[PDB]
Amino acid sequence: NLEQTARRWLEERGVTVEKIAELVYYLQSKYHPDLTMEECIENVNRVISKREVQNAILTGIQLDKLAEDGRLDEPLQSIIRRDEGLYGVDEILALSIVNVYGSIGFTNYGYIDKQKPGILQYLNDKSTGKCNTFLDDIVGAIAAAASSRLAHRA
Amino acid sequence: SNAMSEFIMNNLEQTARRWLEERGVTVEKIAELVYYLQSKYHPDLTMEECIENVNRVISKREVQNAILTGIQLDKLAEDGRLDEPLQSIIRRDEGLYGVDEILALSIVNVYGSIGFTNYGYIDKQKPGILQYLNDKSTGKCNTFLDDIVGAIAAAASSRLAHRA
Amino acid sequence: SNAMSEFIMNNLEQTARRWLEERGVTVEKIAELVYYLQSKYHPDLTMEECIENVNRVISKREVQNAILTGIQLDKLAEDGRLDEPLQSIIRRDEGLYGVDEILALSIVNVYGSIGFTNYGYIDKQKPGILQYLNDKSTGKCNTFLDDIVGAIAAAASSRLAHRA
Amino acid sequence: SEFIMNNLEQTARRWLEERGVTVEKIAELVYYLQSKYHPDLTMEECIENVNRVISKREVQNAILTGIQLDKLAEDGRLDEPLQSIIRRDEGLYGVDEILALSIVNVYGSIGFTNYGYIDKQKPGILQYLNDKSTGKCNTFLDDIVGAIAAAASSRLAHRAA
Repeated sequence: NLEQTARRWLEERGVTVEKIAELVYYLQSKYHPDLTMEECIENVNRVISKREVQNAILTGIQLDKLAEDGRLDEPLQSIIRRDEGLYGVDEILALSIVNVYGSIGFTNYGYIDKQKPGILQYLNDKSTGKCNTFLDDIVGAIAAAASSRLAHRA
Repeated sequence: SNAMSEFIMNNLEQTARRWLEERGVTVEKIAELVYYLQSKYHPDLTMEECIENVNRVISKREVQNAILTGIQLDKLAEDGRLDEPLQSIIRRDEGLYGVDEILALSIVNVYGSIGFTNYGYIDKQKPGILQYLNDKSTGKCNTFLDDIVGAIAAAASSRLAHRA
Repeated sequence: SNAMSEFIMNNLEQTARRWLEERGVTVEKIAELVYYLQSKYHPDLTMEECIENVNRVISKREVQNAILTGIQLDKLAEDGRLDEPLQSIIRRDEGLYGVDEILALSIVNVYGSIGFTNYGYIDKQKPGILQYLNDKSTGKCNTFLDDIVGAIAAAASSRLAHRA
Repeated sequence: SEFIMNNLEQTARRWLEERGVTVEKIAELVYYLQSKYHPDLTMEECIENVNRVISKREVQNAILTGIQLDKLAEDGRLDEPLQSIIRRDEGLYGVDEILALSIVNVYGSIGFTNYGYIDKQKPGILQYLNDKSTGKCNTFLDDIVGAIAAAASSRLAHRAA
């Protein structure tokens, strides 16, 4: 009942196994020019296929939505809502995701977590009124999680 | 905004302490867990000695950030305000849900890898308050809290150790 | 050589197993800990299913890397070939050194945060081989091995659970 | 117990230098990561943070271990196949990633972003350390210095509010 809920929750906000893959493609496009955008997608599918990751996305977005619609007691409400730089509970879940496939993909998550290419740029809410404080972290975390797998099979 | 940011992030300790008290946890009963872990290695160890450390860990934003988020979900899941399937999963406190363990680690790391073993150790032996927080009969949902209470105890011991 | 790299990173498993044997640890013995960790909940648990789970853990590149590294270090500290002060810190299983626990956590994480609490727990009670590995008088350094065997049993444990 | 070992900050420092890395070189990386976010951020400020980090036992522990392996590897004293795996800096071997993340966590999760970032930019000594044709093994020190910078950088943030 999880593998599923995950993707519709992911989609429900505006993220697809597609743009996610567009990211994994960026992290290893230069190193694997010989590869299909489909390849990326399946690693992404396998990342999202593991419980620990799904176990998070729910928790992650649950807070994002819960903060956006703000039923959060203060100052937690404000903290999350303002994607506070000294607040790191989000990056923690992000880490568990990236950690699923091992140490190998850490420097990765940290690069797209700063830079923020593709949809990560969007999810940093360009004032979309929405709160993507956690997903912006779990998303990129899933990407680099896939980058670490993509290499574990090639 | 920029200054409202600083004000908010520098004023979490008091609130984090209150919530703990509001869920049944006392800095002292946590310190009680610290004596349980560090006693053996420290006969001379004082209860006040521990309290100090417990207070030390709690004075950390990373830990507040943890303590707040933890007791936040613990409540919504207790007031059934959470969406499904998160609501039930968290309310049930099932062994396949790990996030309640991912948060506790971030507290434990605050003082290093050394505290890892003690953490899992009291998370199993559930001595002191942990007993009450893991009790599913009380009607209260302590999915996250009994993990962070144990983590805080661990981290305090990790810090106590770094001091000796 | 890149093809040589593939050949190497793809063939670490049995080496990892041998090194464990050379250091006195058998898959069985590790399996026995998984037993201890899960027999109270699955009385009908067969030692076979335990082994199958421990083998699956060790089949992980991650674990293999941790095993080779930690044993390599115990071996070096044992033949006093490390440089001071690392040499004493590892040979004497120094109290504030957590590099061994850091390596273990990478094994535990292989199967999630669930196996964390079990790892710290067993990494305290020190049953089965752990008792030997911790001994401290056999003239053998097992500072890293101790933790990694504990970590594997705990990851195996977590896997067994995820399945049951 | 043999918990005994007091601060190894001074020894950690020497091992770093002896491997061609100064607190100053690491500080420069801290500037490179915070200079842009802080007006008149001074080098003194960078070195402080770098020193605060390097003074933590958690970090020291990582530094001694990481460097130690790098040394044994370039001297060809490890056991095969670990010897080649470490010497060749095998990308699928992540124990060095492990030790580095170790250093990062000493100062929160804010460092994860800079660790990755300076990891790819590879400025300053990171160019020397990452070379691969100096006949020197820096499989571990590489990540370690990148991590030390990240942590100090993270520390510098917390100590700004």
